Amino acid sequence: ITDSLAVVLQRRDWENPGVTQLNRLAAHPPFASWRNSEEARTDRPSQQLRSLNGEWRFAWFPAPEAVPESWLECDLPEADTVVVPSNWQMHGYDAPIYTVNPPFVPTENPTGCYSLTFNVDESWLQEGQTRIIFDGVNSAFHLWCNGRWVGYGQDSRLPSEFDLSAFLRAGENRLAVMVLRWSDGSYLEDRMSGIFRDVSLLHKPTTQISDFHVATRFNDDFSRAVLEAEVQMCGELRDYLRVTVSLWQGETQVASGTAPFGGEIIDERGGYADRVTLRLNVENPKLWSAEIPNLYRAVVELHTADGTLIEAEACDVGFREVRIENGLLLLNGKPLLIRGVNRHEHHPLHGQVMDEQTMVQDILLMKQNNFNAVRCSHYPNHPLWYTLCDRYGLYVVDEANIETHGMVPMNRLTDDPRWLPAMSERVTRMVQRDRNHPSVIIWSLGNESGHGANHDALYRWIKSVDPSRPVQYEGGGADTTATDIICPMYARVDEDQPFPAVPKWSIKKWLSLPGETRPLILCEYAHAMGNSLGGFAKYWQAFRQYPRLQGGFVWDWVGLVFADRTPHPALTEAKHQQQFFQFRLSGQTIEVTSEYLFRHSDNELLHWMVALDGKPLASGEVPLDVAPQGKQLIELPELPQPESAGQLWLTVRVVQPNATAWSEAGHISAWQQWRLAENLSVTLPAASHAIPHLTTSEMDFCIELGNKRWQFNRQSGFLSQMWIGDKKQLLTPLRDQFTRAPLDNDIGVSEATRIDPNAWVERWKAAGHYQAEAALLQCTADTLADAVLITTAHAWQHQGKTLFISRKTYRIDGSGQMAITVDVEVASDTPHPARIGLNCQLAQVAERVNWLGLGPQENYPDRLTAACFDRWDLPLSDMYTPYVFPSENGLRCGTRELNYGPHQWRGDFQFNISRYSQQQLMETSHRHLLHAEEGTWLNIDGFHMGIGGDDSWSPSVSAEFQLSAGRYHYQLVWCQKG
Amino acid sequence: ITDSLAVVLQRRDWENPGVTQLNRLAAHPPFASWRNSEEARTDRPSQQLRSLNGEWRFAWFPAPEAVPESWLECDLPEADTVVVPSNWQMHGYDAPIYTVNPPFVPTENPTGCYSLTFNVDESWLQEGQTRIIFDGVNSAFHLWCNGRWVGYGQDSRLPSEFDLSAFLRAGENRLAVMVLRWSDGSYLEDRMSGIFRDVSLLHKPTTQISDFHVATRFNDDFSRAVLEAEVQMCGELRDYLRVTVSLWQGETQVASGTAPFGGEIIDERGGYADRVTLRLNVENPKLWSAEIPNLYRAVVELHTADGTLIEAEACDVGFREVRIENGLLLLNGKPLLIRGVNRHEHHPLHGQVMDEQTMVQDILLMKQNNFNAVRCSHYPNHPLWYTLCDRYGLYVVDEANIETHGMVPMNRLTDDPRWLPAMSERVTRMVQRDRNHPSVIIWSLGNESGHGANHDALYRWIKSVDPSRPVQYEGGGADTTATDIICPMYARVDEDQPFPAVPKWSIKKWLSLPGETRPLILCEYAHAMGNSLGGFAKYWQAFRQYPRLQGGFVWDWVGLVFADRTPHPALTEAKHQQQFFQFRLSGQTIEVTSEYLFRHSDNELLHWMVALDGKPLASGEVPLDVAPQGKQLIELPELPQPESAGQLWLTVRVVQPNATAWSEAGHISAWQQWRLAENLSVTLPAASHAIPHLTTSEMDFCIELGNKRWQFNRQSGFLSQMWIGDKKQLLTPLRDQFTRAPLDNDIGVSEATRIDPNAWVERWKAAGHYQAEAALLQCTADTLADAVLITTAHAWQHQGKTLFISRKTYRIDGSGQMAITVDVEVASDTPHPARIGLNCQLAQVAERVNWLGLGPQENYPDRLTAACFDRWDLPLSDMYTPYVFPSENGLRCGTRELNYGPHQWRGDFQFNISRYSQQQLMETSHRHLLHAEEGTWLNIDGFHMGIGGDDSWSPSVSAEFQLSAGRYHYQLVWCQKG
Repeated sequence: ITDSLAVVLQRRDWENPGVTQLNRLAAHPPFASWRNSEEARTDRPSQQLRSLNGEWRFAWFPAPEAVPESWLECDLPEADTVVVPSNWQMHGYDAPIYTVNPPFVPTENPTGCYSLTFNVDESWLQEGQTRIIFDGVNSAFHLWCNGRWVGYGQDSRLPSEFDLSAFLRAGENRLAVMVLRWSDGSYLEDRMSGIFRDVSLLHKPTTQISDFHVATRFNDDFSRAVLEAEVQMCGELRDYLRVTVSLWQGETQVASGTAPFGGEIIDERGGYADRVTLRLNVENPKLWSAEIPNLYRAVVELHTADGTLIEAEACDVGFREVRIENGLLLLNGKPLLIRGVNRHEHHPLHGQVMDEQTMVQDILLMKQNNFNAVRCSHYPNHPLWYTLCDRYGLYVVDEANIETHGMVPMNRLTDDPRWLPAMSERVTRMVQRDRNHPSVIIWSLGNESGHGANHDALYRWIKSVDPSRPVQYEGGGADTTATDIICPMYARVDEDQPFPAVPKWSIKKWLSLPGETRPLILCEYAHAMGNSLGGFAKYWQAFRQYPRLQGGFVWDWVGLVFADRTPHPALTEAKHQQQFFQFRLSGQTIEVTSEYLFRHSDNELLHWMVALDGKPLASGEVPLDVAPQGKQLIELPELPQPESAGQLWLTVRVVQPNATAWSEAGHISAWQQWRLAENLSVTLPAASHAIPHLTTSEMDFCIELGNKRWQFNRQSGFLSQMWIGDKKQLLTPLRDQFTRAPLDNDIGVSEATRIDPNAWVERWKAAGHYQAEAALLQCTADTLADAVLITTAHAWQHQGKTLFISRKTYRIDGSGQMAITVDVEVASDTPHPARIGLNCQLAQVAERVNWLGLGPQENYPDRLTAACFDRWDLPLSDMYTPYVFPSENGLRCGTRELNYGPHQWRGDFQFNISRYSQQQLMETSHRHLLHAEEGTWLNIDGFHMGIGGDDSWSPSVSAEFQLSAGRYHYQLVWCQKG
Repeated sequence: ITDSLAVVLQRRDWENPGVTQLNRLAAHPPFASWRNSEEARTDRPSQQLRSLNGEWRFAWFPAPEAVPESWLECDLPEADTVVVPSNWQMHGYDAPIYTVNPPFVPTENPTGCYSLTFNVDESWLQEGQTRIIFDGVNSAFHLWCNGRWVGYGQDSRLPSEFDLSAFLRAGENRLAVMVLRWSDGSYLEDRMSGIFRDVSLLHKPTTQISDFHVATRFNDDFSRAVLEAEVQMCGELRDYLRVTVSLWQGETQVASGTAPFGGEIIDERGGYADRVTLRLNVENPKLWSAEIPNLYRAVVELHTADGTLIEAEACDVGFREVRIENGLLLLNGKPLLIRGVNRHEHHPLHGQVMDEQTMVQDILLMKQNNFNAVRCSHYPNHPLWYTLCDRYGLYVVDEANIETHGMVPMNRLTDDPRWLPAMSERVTRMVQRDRNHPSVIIWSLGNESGHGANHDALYRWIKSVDPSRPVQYEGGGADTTATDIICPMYARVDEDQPFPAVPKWSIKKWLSLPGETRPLILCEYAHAMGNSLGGFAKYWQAFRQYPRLQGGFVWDWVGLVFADRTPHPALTEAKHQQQFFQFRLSGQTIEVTSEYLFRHSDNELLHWMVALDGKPLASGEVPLDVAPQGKQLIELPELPQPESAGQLWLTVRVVQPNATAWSEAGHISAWQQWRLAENLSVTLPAASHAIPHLTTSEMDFCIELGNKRWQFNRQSGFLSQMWIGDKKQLLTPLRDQFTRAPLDNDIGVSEATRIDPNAWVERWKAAGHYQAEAALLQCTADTLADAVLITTAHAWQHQGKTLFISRKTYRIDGSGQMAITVDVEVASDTPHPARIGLNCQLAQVAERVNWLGLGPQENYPDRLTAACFDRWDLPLSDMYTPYVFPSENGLRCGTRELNYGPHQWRGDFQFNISRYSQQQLMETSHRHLLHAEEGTWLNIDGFHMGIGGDDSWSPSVSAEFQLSAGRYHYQLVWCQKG
């Protein structure tokens, strides 16, 4: 018959861009079909919305032409039971991976056959309309109900609704869903097939609310608002039908309106008889923002003239105005600063199935790290996400599910009018679904699809239908006519990237180009792959200095956190750079500037502390009373002035004494540190009575002082062994190190098969930095009046070229201390080294690492503003960052003192300490393959290269963070317990 | 199987707005696939383009579900042979007439089943691609080739192409076309189904030119041009493929360019490898316009690197620039004045099948009547029409086939995103087909569809794809954001029509509204239904006075001409109002201003003539040498100054001594007449010796003078009979007439079932003008010294109210002359009468009508500027205008003398003379039902109402042309041969 798979799978609707759906209902805001208005007001669950999530029968087939006809009537015997909201590649049916003919898809199209057997009660079948809703099905699908074909759907990321009234019988019914892995829609979504979102049954009355959308208008000072609500009905029009729209703040009704159906005259033929526009006046409305997410409840009742209710719908309403004025994006008349992050829908252990608790955890983490905006990365999200962003407060950019980055002209589809219908569906249905949410402030036309005329047409469509929101689009150079905002991807603060026909100007230069008036917000910046986010403070200095630089979205929230939502160290950096209080020090006065636009600092307390080399001396706490965008002066008490040598540090932090909806009591939101005053140590070490004794064989230099011994290998010139009593302290000799295990930013997109030679790791490998051999040049050993002096000279050579020369002096005096001075010259023509330091493997393993230096968390020369100077004590495992792909990690900069076991190192250095060598980190592909080595590897660097982070496919370490000086000096004193 | 009608007619693609085609090829400019470039250059017929027009088998079925399956393989036995380019309602299968559920169409859908059996030669099947082209199929159709389903098509007014390569066999093949009368596309085309355009087979090579479009760029003074030609290939790309674009003026090549494939970089992924853009420099190009349609020939050759040609295409190229600047529409830098007309595709006797000769005849007639622009009324035309407009010179507005005027919100579909794909197809495919034509200067988004967001989206699409042409759209008030031109329908010169939400301002007021900067061109004005076009001169006075009033398109070319292309009298008016030479008189000097923008008057000769009461006295001829938009002064020779009584008239006309492509030698293009000087007649009639003798019975007054007798009925008061010798001269008594047979403008849209009371005919009927009865009040008869005086008074009364009073004097002197003075008073509260005159039925029928008065053609008080004062002699049949719906017709205004048979009437009057009474014209629905009456009906009016013409659904007669004075006087002398 006509419902057999032979007839249905004959036109190949999945290989036709002109067919994106069959028998699919219109798009609309989410509906519950409440039959009592009190349940709609309180958002209570509706008896008319029945979830079909749960156990479904599933079968897998290589191609759609391999499914038996009997599947249409009876479930297959070998079918496996699954939970329908899921991806079938989470169960071992076909292999998904991360990674040609625009209309055609491969003939071997993996096919999932879902089926459900369910009861429909008689009341639903007696009257009204029953529909099935698929919140998301990846690629395309065909639907059968009790063996009769219903319809066809595409656009995985938006709901597909089908009228099931004529197909449902009494009692048991069977739904059969054939889901294809690829369709023509895959060319706009350029894996992970299946029914990955919720499946529901909705019952509406015969006459019903078919649509409704709300808008807010304000006077000049936002003290008066008009809420306009347009309501569309479908069904049989009657003269007694009424629509009431009521606005509620809590349990208190603030406005209400009622009217029959029939709108104003639109043109010569009249108006809409099935539509009604109600206008509600709200005096002194509580405005919505991310800082204070004030919400109202709008209840729309379709009833009769006498008063019996037919059906009620409801939504949350936020009174807020978004507009671009004089080149500035304003919310409620104030210039926004977007502390945004890009976020994909990725469950920690369920693929693309997003549940409520994961969303709440993510929102809490983002708000706790000073994010106020989120970008729906390249497709519309679960509808619950927008509700949660309304309720907690987060600016949302809603993005159409259009992504054609694989195209070689890259606008081949988006400049073709034959693809205009498919793109128009993906834009219009998203706008029709999500236009009522106050959190959504910007529409995005999609991601990386070039710039065609379809983009301009859809941009103009959105501007006509919804003028309340700006439209942004990155594509064709991030500044085309299809965007209201210049929205570059990974443009840099100061350095231009003049690519042909799509240059990435520096954002400062981009703002001032001839004729350019628009605000700039980066849709993607600060790529967080691996050990990254160097140079973030430069971006935020630019954001705060330039009015039309209004922020951006950091790429990949999850990423800034691990899959289990464990935070990356760079997240701390972001939290510090995006904090809402800026601090200035002048003498003994702290100026606190609030970066809040709307809220007073009513839950803020300023704690301060003064410390000398990590030892606290004075502290206090001052309540903050700062108006939005205002300033508060805090005069400090007379600060201590110690006579003891050391450096005075003043730390201030902002604490929230009370808990909020998103933070616990005592939450730290902002902080800052200053150097107050330094006293230089002029006290001399008291002269010792003993003198270290030197013994010289041809093999080694041996120095003895009490129970301590130092042995230098004369063949190699390096300190080879150390003895306390009779215990050897070293496993590997202390030797110079100029390389690091490459980071994701060092590697770039360089591949073993496809080498990119501009990458840092490629330049280091070609120069022979990893294969350079140390050759001893001079070695002298002398006894002074009160010490022993060892001097050595080493040259590192590769293929006849000297890359580095290291000259070192070792002074061992009568107190047991060993001072090491290192002077290194680097050839100007070799690539700048990743580091200049010393490396050794300590024989003993200790539980704790103590250090007077910067920060508790890993910090680097170009990512260290969020670290504070103090005395830190951590477990050894806390000194290693478990990046998925192993690399150099765990460095602590600005370190004056390091204590590990019985060993102390003093000076001015960076260090990392771990159980993994740089060699093992380089040669291990995944972090689970790492194995702890016998002792502790210590890397003490005098100098270290920046890590970059602007992007991960080109060098991004700024010149001020490269080791280009050519000559380098450092000193470190090594002592033991005594 | 899957090709059976059961499977194919199951998804009901004709009831789904989301399916407008299946397996349809892309849109492109017309292709011939020439295999030798010399044939492409000379536009010789191509052997690769084979017409399938001719004899086809046809069957008719009530519904698509009534067609037998056997039709798919064998032709039906009862099938009738027809010519395929035709409408099947021209053969009696279902009834077409002139005159609910947006997706659904009636289930009783009349279905035409066409079939063709044809030979395909082996060479086409060996290699290459063979496609079938349907230039037009009304509504929707399904296609089968040799029993296998090919595809589905909609959008009747654009070609549908299908690849037939896999379906064609050797020798005989059968095509089966199922054409439905209605589809969802009918909601955008709101009859006359069938295959009404040409059907062709096109053979292209395996690698082929798939697209090409040309653009012209100019410097500031148009002395240098760059022709940019973008060429798109489809097929297998090779490194030796080359594209050559050559430009030819006649047989002389002016430019040429060659390049391999591969365009410039468009974005990060590169450019188009299958596209090439060639730039050609043309120095001092001959510019295209309607006045001088200079054309070049562009030949595009796809060949190899060695030189063998693969395939050639060609087009005509016009170098011209269209832009809107400072609110003015400029062509080649000059402000256009659009002398336009709306033209439907309507064959005189073949329905909607348009052939070449009809197009050429229409273009010649339009150019001969001073039209320079044509509007494709509501759909794209036959592709040959645009070529003919390129070659002869006519500005063309190309309109999308979108028309939803039946919708009750009237933007219900065009504001719905679910209808955006269907509308986008109709716009994009038209632009893709017609963008290379120089005649097309404006894109139109459609007709009467309200204003939705789809209109804005498609407007922006056109502006992105083709910035070389302005986009206009009437809908939602004719001044929305979806139009570059204010393009009202039937807006008036001075009177506003403030409708709710779509006001029709006066065009003068519309121009100056706050914030309005755009030019105004009426897409429809001067409705020409029936006896119409009154007030046209007001429109053209406004056009010439106001710079931003740049003309308009007169509604319905065919209409301004009858179906057989016989011209309406108002066409003359249009020709006079749109003439390109304006004339001013000052003393004896004529100032001639040229309205041409580009051409010198090199084929123009000014003839002049001076006449006294139609008797010529002096004439001459002066060559015209006028620069574009310049002036020429012509001093007249010493004009005659007669002493004889009469009025001197100066007539000038512009003659084209040489023939053109569109006009014959001696063509008259412009003319003008002035009154020079009048001499009043002060000579007295010599006193007569005889005196008319009066005899008075109670029944009548009888007056005798020689052989002449006049008899007045004393019961009625009217002159009842006249005798010359013994022959009665009258059949109906000479009586006052205040009514006329209503015109289409008098009736409006008033209907017998649906009466519109504001219409003029309704107001006259309600007032009793047609039923008013004359009642004699006074009647006196006296004998003077040398005459007889009859005085009568009549009152016209209806339901107790006196509407008109007529007082008349009759003076019969000794020369046989009868002077009649008429004084009429009209009640101020009755509607103003259509006329005030006398009416009689003359007993004799004469061959000719002679008159000293205005014009040879029918002219009216508000349509008479094109009539000239002279002595005119016409046959009686020339005095009747055969309007399809009979009405008042044939009036000649400004008439001083009228001669008919032996009768002469002198004075200052209007008249019409015919064989049909006003009563018969009123009571006859169609002109073929009219029958000539016994004698001649003469209507001599002292005063006549204007006819209107601004529209035909509301009163449009201006107040200066209504008979509102309340009192009226006229005089007429009636004499006979003597």
